[PDB]
Amino acid sequence: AKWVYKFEEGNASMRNLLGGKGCNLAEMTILGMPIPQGFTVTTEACTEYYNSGKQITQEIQDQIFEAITWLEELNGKKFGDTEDPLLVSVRSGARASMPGMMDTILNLGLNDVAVEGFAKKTGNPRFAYDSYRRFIQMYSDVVMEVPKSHFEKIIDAMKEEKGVHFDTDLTADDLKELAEKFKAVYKEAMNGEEFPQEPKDQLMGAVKAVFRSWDNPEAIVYRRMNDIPGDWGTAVNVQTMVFGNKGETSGTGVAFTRNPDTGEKGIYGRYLINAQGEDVVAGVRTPQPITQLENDMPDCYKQFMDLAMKLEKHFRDMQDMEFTIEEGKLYFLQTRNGKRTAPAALQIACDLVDEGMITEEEAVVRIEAKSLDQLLHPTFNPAALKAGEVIGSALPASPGAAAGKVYFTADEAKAAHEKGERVILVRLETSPEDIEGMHAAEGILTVRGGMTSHAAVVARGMGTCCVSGCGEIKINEEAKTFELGGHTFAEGDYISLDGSTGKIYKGDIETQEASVSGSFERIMVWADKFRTLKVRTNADTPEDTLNAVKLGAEGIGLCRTEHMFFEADRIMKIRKMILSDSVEAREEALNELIPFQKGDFKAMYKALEGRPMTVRYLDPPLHEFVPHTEEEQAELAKNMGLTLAEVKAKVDELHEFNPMMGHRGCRLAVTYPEIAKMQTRAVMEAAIEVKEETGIDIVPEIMIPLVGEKKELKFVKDVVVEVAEQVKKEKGSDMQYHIGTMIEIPRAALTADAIAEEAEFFSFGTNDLTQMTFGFSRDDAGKFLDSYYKAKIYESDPFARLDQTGVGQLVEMAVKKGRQTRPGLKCGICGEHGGDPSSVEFCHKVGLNYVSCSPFRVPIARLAAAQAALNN
Amino acid sequence: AKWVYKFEEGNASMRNLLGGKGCNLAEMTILGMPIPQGFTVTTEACTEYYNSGKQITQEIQDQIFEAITWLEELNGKKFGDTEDPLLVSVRSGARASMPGMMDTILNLGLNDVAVEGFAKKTGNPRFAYDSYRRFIQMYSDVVMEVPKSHFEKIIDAMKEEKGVHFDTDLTADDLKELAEKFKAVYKEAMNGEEFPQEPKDQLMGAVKAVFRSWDNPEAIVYRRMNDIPGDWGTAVNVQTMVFGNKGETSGTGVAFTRNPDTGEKGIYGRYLINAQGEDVVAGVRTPQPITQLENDMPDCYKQFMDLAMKLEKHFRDMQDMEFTIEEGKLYFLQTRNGKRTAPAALQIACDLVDEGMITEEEAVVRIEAKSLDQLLHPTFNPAALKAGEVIGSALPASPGAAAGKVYFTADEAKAAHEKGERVILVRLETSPEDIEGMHAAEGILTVRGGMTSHAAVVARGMGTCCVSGCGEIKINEEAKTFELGGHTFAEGDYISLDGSTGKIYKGDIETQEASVSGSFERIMVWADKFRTLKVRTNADTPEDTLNAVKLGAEGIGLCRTEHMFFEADRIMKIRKMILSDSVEAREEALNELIPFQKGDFKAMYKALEGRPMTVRYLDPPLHEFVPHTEEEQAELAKNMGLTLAEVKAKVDELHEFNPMMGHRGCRLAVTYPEIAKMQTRAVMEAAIEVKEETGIDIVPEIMIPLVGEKKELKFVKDVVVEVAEQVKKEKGSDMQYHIGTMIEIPRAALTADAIAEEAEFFSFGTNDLTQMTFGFSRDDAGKFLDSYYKAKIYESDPFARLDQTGVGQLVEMAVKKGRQTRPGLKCGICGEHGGDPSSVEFCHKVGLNYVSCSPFRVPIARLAAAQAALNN
Repeated sequence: AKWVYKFEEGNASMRNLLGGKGCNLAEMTILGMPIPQGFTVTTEACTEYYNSGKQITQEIQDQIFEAITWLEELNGKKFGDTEDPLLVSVRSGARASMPGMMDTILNLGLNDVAVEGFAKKTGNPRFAYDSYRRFIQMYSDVVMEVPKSHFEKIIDAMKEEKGVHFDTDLTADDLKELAEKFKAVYKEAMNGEEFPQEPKDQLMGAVKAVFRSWDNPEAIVYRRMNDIPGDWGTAVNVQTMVFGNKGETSGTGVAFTRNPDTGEKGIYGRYLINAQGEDVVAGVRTPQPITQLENDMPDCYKQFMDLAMKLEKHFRDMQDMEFTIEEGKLYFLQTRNGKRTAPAALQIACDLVDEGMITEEEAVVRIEAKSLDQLLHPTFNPAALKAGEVIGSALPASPGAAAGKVYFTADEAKAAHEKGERVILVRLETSPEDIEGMHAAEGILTVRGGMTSHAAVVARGMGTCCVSGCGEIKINEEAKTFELGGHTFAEGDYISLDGSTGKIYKGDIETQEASVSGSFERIMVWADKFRTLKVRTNADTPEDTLNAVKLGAEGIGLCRTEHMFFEADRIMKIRKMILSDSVEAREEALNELIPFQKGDFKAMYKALEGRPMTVRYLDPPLHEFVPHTEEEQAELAKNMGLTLAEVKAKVDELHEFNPMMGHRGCRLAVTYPEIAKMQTRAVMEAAIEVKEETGIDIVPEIMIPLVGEKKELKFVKDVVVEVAEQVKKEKGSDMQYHIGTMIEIPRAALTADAIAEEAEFFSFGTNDLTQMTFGFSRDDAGKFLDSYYKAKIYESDPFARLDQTGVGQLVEMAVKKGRQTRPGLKCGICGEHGGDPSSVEFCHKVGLNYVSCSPFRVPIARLAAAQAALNN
Repeated sequence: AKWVYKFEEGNASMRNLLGGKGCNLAEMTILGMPIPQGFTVTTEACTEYYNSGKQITQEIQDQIFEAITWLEELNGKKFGDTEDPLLVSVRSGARASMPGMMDTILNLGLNDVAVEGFAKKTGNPRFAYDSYRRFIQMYSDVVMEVPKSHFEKIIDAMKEEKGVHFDTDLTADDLKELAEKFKAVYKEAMNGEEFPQEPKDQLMGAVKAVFRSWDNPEAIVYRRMNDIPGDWGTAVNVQTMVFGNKGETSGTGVAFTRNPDTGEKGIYGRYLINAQGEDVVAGVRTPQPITQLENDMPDCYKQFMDLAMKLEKHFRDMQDMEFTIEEGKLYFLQTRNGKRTAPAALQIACDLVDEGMITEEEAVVRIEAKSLDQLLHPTFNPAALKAGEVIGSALPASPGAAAGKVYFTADEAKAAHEKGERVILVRLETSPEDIEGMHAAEGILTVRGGMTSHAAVVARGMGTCCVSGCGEIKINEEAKTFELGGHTFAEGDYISLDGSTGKIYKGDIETQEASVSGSFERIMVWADKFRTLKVRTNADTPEDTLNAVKLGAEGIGLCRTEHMFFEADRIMKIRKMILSDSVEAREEALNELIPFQKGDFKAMYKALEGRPMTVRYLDPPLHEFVPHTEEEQAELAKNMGLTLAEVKAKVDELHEFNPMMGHRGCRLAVTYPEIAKMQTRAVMEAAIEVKEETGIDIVPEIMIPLVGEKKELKFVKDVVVEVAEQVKKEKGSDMQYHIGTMIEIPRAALTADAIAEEAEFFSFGTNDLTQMTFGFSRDDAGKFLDSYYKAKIYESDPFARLDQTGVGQLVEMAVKKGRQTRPGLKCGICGEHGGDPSSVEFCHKVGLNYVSCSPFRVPIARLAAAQAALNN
């Protein structure tokens, strides 16, 4: 039949026959790109070899030799002649790019006479014999099976013998010698057969090898069995070699169709005369800007320019191209969508849309959503970062570049910042009492605490850098000094944090500011046009809200209420409630917080101006609101007229073997309804009042945490409804409200249909859901997850990336089941995964109404959502 | 149409029309039982009333009056005549027995003249006017709506006025008075209408009321909407009244067809002449044995005897009957399957099979499986238990009656038991070091620890009583004394425990011994014939095994391995391993346990004699194997040449926020494979050797705890297989083995299909599964579960009874999915639920291969299984 196709005789649709490489080479040849000319041995020729019992059909060989003759005629010179020798590259390629890799052999055709003609033409004998000796080795390794060892020993001998120190320091005369030693090895392995001197023996050997290598053990067997059986094989691509060091009319270069750092249209790049690509990357000789090529060789410049524009137009996006000029003849070695940055991605996309080269849809889909984080947090010279001294590392709690003078107390950091200094707050951990200092800091570094720690969460809300859980640190509070890595640091000593990698740097050089871009804003709008998912945010204060809404947030998916009991002015009321011994004494202590909490609630609604807000009732156990220090325990006993013991008895009574699965959330409302009632009163009055005050309508959303059973929710629901309806009566209002639940307990997802019968909405708390589905606590998972990631047990952080295969099932289910009893059931996600692109896309596909993420990730979600809608 | 049926004109198949009561009355009338004669107003008559706008059709009324005339003719006396007045009972009954109850009115037909004839006939005027005044009240309450209050005030007045103290102390002359006061109240509520003096007005009133009461709010609306709509209603049953206090030829009695305490065939019971049932129960007059009735009234005795046997034969089981003789005329008021005990249940069932009255299948199904626990643990006079002084209560860890002298140390209890004393071990908690004392104790009482505590588990294995988690106790170790409830108790002071209720009793009177019964053994065999589920047991030592197998266990579903590291002679090796800082130093420390553990394993296989055993690898975190006391921490530092600090740094390093979801189980093998290898070595050599030693074949089963992901298991599986196959080589054996996993992590159940690809069997660890599905820790659940049970949130302990609706789903799923990849996949259950009848039945239905429970529950499972097979 026909087992050999020239690149001009194929296209992308003959992928099956020519392999993925072969067809792509053909494609680019049709595009008028002067690729080094060649042909392809078909994947059917790989099938015929195996059906001939490891003996290539004379037919095939002949058609290979025929195509070889064709190449020679084009190139004007034979295969290994003495004047201008033809050399080729053999590359293997299947229908698919796949796990378990393919082979590449360069300089095929070299021999004892071709090596000389090559040295004459290049004017560099050292370069000629260097290539020969490499070819000899690579051929012997791939074609036959002579180990590198035999060759590596001899190179180590000669280098060591001549007192030289590296793979390079060899003279032309030494490579000549080494090449003969190498040939001797092949002969000393092939029962006295000389190194494939025959250019044709070389070719075939390489063609045989390629087909042969498809039948080897592991990678191979897996790919055939699982993927798709039938008649798969592998193609062999044979291509002419190029050179840009043959003289003053010869060169090599690399250029971009557009500027990869800024995104400005127009050729950008470099090149060198009489050199190979290596020499360009090496910069020993100052590479000359691409545009100067018009001065040296206008003819080639012109051709170059045209084809570049043709490439850009065909691929429809900024191309990164490698080129080589051989004795006034232009060749193109490689082309690919060039690399760039977030600001650049946007800018180019926009341009591309305005130039009419791409659609808006396409612009949106092609931008890497995770990159957008770059636009929001400052960055100092990437050279200065690599030039920076790493003294440790930890968890990247909140992204950003932070740099400033270190201080060890919230007040000293604030006071220092107020004097005009860049401040870095270093503590064991933070608390709500240190909030004022946190805000004034450029960053925050903690000794203990994970992603969910007090420092990590508050810092994401404030859009402030945060590196947490750095155990290597050793703070000396009294001295105001801390040890890490190479030395101790005192108050005022500058440091640098990388909130994106978790890296901590010794020194003082501030980053820049957070840049904006219309292109950003333009993309957002396009994103909006396409997305279906509304995006809400997780916010606990007005500031955070405002920033979130500034970045497109449509409301609050999760409003935590813990702080409203934690703060200095509140904690006394909760504490008192905790240590009381009467339902009446509890209710009284709790009423004393209403004003303070209602006042918090007002402010939120003020800031949301009609946007919805999901409020999560009290989620953690009472254990956390009681003092853990004999000092505070004493202070409190003093304040309520109790003994230090009696308080201590209460504290230990509250002690729980596994606080993650104790008396908390819904289970706490069940025992002490008084808590819920109070939170309901505060919320409901807060809304009603702001409604009257502005006429802005409000629909409060009340969310019950840690629900696992229908009747459970119903107990609590009843309480809240009775109270809400009371507050309505008292202020004569008709305000609508909704009660829903968190789905963070596997059971709740399994019986979602029953749960829905009461719950008006479902919020997936995928944090606590993941914990329980996998059966581990985030805070204790560090001490093996690392070992798991190494061992490839897990390829992704399940707390950072939603686990679709396992956790996903429950979510999907929960939704499907919820809508069976309540068709118009709204479902969102409020975990950290809500700002994870792949997670969002899942959420889209399974049918959620919205996602919720930290304020400064809203943009990534917004985009992510739009992509998911377009991908499905 | 026809709206009134006499009892002789119905049967069980006309349930729809006559209601459940009406049809059952008819049935028993066909059985030749001289029931007080009557009729039934149909449920269609309830429909016609509602379709007539609350006005009874003359048709219906007439057919009621017609049936009334019929009753009168039978009874020979009119409705409220002056000589021998006819009185009736009105009872309402629907097609179904249901939630939300029906009404009963007695003595219908009483009035100002009938009350006199009644007092004359009975010879007891106080009894006559007492009934009148009650009727007057009950009628006014039910028929009209006069509250009890109006009547209760007047009774309280007269009682208080006459200086009497109770509802009884009234004279005939005072009841006469009170009846007139009562009539005045009705007249003073019914706009001057006299108390329904007319016997017919009374009847109708009661008939109207019944139909009326079907339309009331809650219970009613729920039952109609959900259950089954169409044309439901309620029937009215009207029945003649009886009396056994009319004279010396009149009486009342209660008898059993067989002895309810021992199960011996033959009439058993009591009776009284000239009395009502009350008087029998009262025992003021010494009731005369039933068999003496033949002396008083032979004619009635004879009739009685026949009908009793007829009843027994019809219902096909020991009947408990109430009877009344009125002036030489025998009537039967009630019959039901009499009550009995476990030993009695068996004995009667067996008898019933031998007498040919029931099939074997039927015998099996009718025995209450949970009762069987009575046969295994001794019990002292139930009077003495109620006569016993309760000083506290706690959790019923291990059932039994324990009574003995208290001791506070394992050694003192043993030493005391060795001298011949009944011992009761009271500690804060137990440990493996106290095992010798535990065995020697009649019971065990602990201050802390739940059902899964060290005392609860070891005591179930040993079949020893155990009441755990009694926080009220205050042990004084040095003094050897402890406070609870009313007083402090010293060493030697006797106490009593109830391992079935958790009750603790002050005193010294031992129970009896554990009785056996062929009937037991006979039932087991019948059970075997029917069950499909094999039953295995959870056992950690040979003794336990032996007892389990003695009670029918077919092998070990779960063999815990924790103790093999915990014990005094082992703990040093684990400790050393823990504090090591080298893979090599870990491996060496672990090898030192092989002999001790292999030696444990040998003994098990010795005891199992070919029966299979599932071995669970190390499940708890390393934190538990390290010393928690500065003393021991110091001792260990001394033993390994470390500082007290350095040990303390290691201990705190291992500290975990939530130990239930930390670095343990599979996750521990992942990091420290060395542990698994060692456990595999020990197991594999242990099996091989015993195999050679006896020729008894063995198939070791190796079970990995806390698996959540396919590749996770595979990592560990590889390790174990490499090692097992080594040990095989080393001893030149061809012994088969299987590796499976525990399914206690929700995820594992969700991806069971993937997990199965490696796991050769699945064991449901429904303990840890429930914890995680519900999202709570058993140990912390006490402080609200109580509140949940009260509030009817949960009607069952999910740790004691499998939660089919929620947890069940995962199990079911796990099985279905596992068998998709591995059809011949064996699945068992090893949690506490394995000995819970309803759980077993689930396990049966979803397809498990076997169940596993604590040795002394094997019998309940065996039975339970047989029932499930017959029920499905």
